[PDB]
Amino acid sequence: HMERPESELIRQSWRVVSRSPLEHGTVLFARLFALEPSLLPLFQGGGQFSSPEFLDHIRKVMLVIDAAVTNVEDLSSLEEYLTSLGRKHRAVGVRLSSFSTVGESLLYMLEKSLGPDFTPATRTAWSRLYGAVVQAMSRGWDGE
Ligand code: HEM
Repeated sequence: HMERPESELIRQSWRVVSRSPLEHGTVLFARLFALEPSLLPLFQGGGQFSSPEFLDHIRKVMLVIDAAVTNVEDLSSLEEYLTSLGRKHRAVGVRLSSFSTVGESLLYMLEKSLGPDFTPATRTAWSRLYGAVVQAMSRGWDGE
């Protein structure tokens, strides 16, 4: 139940991001790995000593976010998918807490993409949308 003005804040900002999703995705992940560098070895080539490739995984992440934005007014049709996606991440050793770090990284990347256009309402909207995505994913840890 996000109302139209906030929905439109999200849709407009997402269009900006969507001009260059890999570029922006790399910003998100660079911040993520600064906060939680332990995540790196999950990716192909991310270890000092099969696994997803980094840029392909960014495309995937941006496609999930894209589906969330498409469904910003009501995420209900994505719930089963998201729960499944959470299960997948759990199974490979990604802690649920790391999704909070992703959220921080997402807000960072948006701030960088948008500057003053990243209004307080836009930030709050995105926090609520992403929070809802993570809520659905969390079913995967039995950890709602
Ligand atoms: C801490 C952050 C993350 C790490 C370390 C990470 C890691 C991974 C790993 C290791 C896989 C492979 C899973 C497998 O093959 O079974 C994967 C798959 C995937 N991840 Fe992530 N992930 C992260 C966040 C995200 C987020 C936030 C999204 C979406 C919003 C996402 C979307 C995907 C998708 C769509 C797949 C493909 C799943 C499939 O094969 O069906 N990831 N991720």
